[PDB]
Amino acid sequence: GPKFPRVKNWELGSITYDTLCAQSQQDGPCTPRRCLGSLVLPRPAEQLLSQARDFINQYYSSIKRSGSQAHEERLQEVEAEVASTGTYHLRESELVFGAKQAWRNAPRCVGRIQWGKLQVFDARDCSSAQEMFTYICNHIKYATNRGNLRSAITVFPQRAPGRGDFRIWNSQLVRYAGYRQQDGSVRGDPANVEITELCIQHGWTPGNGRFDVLPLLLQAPDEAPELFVLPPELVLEVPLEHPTLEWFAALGLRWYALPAVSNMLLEIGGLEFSAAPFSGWYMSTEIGTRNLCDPHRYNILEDVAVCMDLDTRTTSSLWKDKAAVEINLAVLHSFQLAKVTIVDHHAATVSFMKHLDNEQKARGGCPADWAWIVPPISGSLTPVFHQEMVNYILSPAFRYQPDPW
Amino acid sequence: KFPRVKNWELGSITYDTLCAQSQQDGPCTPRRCLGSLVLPRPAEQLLSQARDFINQYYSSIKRSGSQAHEERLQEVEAEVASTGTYHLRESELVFGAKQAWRNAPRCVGRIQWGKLQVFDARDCSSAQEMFTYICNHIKYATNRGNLRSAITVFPQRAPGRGDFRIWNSQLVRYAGYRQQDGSVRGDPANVEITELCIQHGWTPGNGRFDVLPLLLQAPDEAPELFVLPPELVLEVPLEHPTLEWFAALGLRWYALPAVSNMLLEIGGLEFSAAPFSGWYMSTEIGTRNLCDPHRYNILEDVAVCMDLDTRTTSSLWKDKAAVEINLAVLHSFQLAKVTIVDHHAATVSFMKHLDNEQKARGGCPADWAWIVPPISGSLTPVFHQEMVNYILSPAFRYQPDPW
Ligand code: HEM
Ligand code: HEM
Ligand SMILES: N=C(Nc1cccc(CNCCc2cccc(F)c2)c1)c1cccs1
Ligand SMILES: N=C(Nc1cccc(CNCCc2cccc(F)c2)c1)c1cccs1
Ligand SMILES: C[C@H](O)[C@H](O)[C@H]1CNc2nc(N)[nH]c(=O)c2N1
Ligand SMILES: C[C@H](O)[C@H](O)[C@H]1CNc2nc(N)[nH]c(=O)c2N1
Ligand SMILES: [Zn+2]
Repeated sequence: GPKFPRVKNWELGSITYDTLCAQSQQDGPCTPRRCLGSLVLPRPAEQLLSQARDFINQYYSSIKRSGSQAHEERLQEVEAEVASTGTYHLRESELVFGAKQAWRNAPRCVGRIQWGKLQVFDARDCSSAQEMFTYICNHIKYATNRGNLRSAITVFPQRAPGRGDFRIWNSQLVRYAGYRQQDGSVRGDPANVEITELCIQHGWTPGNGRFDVLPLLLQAPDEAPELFVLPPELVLEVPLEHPTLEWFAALGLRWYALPAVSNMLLEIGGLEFSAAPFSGWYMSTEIGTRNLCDPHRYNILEDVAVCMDLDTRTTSSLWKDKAAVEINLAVLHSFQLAKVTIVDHHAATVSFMKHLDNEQKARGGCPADWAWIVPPISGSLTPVFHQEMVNYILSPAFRYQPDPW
Repeated sequence: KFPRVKNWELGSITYDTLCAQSQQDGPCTPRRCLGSLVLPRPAEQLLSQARDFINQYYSSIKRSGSQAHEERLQEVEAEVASTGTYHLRESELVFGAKQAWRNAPRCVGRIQWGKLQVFDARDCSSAQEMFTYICNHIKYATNRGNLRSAITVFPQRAPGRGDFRIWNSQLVRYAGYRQQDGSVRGDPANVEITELCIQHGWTPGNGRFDVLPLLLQAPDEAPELFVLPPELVLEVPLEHPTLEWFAALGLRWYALPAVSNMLLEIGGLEFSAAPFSGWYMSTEIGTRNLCDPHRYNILEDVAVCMDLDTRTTSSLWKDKAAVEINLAVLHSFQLAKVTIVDHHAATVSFMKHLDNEQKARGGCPADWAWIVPPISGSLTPVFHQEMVNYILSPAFRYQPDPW
């Protein structure tokens, strides 16, 4: 019957059709001959105006003034502005709508039930690296809120004709250093080897711990990036303990409270915000499974398994699975004890299922990347594993962008 | 543009050039990826699939271009032009069956692909004969617990008639009895096949693990019912290495996974009944079959027995119970001397397979969502490996349910 993707939930037996995917203006990486859904990185003039017009149409739809005189006047304002300057500028409320929509549109985010609750800090007046730092500190303070975390984004000035970009060089506001050793191994977080060395190249005096907070390397237009040390009192961390394994605290593990992504581009109506850091709170598997157990990250599975006295000499003891579960439990327990917002992967995926239903009714579908939405432990124990998903690109969007260096 | 494929744990990069050999479309387009969906939405064409397959075969025996090769192409061509169809030689069928397995993107067990016993049952003319062949397949593949991969190929589809079909989705399936109040006793995945069995005259039991009879269908005949001799169905009682109450749950699973509802396509020819068997990867039983909410759904029972706090997700009671259940399956299969592979060993051998296939064919079609196991995903190397999904032929395909 319906000429749209049919989407099945295999746990419940229920069927929906995604009609929203029709509004996709941008190609993904798949073709009829081959699916590239699992790749992490899939490989203006009148063009701007059409993205602009579409965005303005979306704005006026969301305030229910679509076709109105205020709607037609905004369209004319935008084309006039582009006509004379090659670019245009968003009203404050358009920025707020666009940032929330970009989050709503992100297929890889399992946290989207929260999308309507986003504090948008408008930092489009920023004109130096020093001021970026003040804005970032204010963001961190607001978002951290002594452990009661609050979703926020800070938006620095858009890319502009000729002029250099605003960029935060760091991939997150909080990152632990990774120091390449003589033997070729890494102390700290191997994910951060390159940013760490950039920080040293730019004058930072390196420490030598497993959990040294990195400075921020902030770049204002047409200038070299500048180095800023976060005041330690602004970076809330949680030492890790386990509810019943008393030795786990002795491992001296910790993670920071605030996940704040700083290297993504926010695109709204064809305008490009190259510095627009955003933060929410962690889902517990990000820390306990990926950051702590990935082989190319802290890689602590075997140390924990040994402390647990498990048989690490054979795969069939399920030592990796047992250790990972206890590490995840330690993350959840430690964040709870410390009163820092965190969400477990069961609670998060249940809420994402609710989000899917809300969006089916509001927009006729919801772009979702199954490989990313399904948690990295206990996949089929969560309701999302059993849910088919349609992945597609809608704008406004958060997008990857090349590293500034 | 051929895809660049990266492993994120190791930093290594390959290029899939095999995908250019795909003739069949999947469900994705540039506008939207449908990769997570479980199911899909003339003489010249048969002749070109047939030639392509004959070519694959002679290349496989190093005999491309030979007189044997060109004469086989003429035989196939003469047969199609005259009759609209053709027939495979046994050796071609053997090669085709192994290649369809090799090409199966959802299969994590393909390191084994070269090791497949092929039973030719194309001279089968009745449901009765199908049963004899199936019994011999089970006996062979089971081998007192030392499992051996096998396929039995029944007669191909033919334009003028109904298909040979096995109605059951596996040769071994537990009954699912729907209650007056909607709920299910046994395996809810098998409610429909169970009702079909009763309706065709099977006297049902009333347990959680009642082995179903087979419904076997010869062309344009109602299916017939055949009870499997109990000695042919090897089962494993489930116990746990350290948790004594676990055996009290009364759980078991069967040794032999033997899928019997898929269509085998070779060179344009279609085998609507070609059941195949290997051995289980432990998560299929421990995680999916026993812990899926729409299956036996035992997570709560086990958590309670383990005295876990089920009042909150953040105790990870589900995760803890699931791990113990998978451990029980592995332990119990090991104790019974029945072949099984855990999800770490299986995914490690699949990585070796990806590397063998890169060297041999310049790629390997793989469906990431199916290859990564349903617990402990990122703890296995396959999670960090990009994969390219596409359809090569010979292939195993889904087909409609015959009722
Ligand atoms: C409210 C709490 C939130 C939770 C628990 C959450 C959860 C997550 C998780 C677990 C991921 C996967 C990250 C990874 O595996 O590397 C993710 C991806 C993402 N989320 Fe969120 N999210 C939250 C809020 C936000 C906010 C506030 C934004 C932006 C306004 C956001 C936008 C994104 C984007 C853009 C991605 C994709 C990153 C990529 O493609 O690489 N989310 N989310
Ligand atoms: C040797 C031991 C083998 C192991 C451990 C194994 C493992 C698996 C697993 C775990 C799956 C996913 C099944 C599911 O979740 O429903 C699978 C899929 C599959 N395997 Fe195997 N495999 C083996 C041998 C074979 C053999 C002998 C064949 C056929 C000749 C085969 C063909 C397939 C096919 C066609 C699928 C996909 C089914 C679908 O798309 O629904 N495998 N394999
Ligand atoms: N809980 C969070 N997690 C999160 C959200 C978005 C992005 C990320 C970081 N993802 C990095 C993935 C990655 C890593 C290395 C290379 C690569 F291409 C991609 C993490 C939040 C961060 C900000 C708001 S919520
Ligand atoms: N270990 C095995 N497992 C396995 C292999 C292939 C297929 C299957 C069963 N998969 C059925 C998946 C499924 C379930 C419900 C509905 C649906 F559409 C599809 C299981 C083997 C079976 C035969 C050889 S190895
Ligand atoms: C190759 C594969 O796409 C890659 O490992 C993905 C899989 N799923 C993921 N899912 C999330 N949420 N985060 C990730 O980094 C990844 N990594
Ligand atoms: C919707 C989703 O594709 C579906 O639940 C798939 C996911 N991955 C799977 N992987 C395997 N091996 N077997 C399955 O049945 C499934 N089910
Ligand atoms: Zn796809």
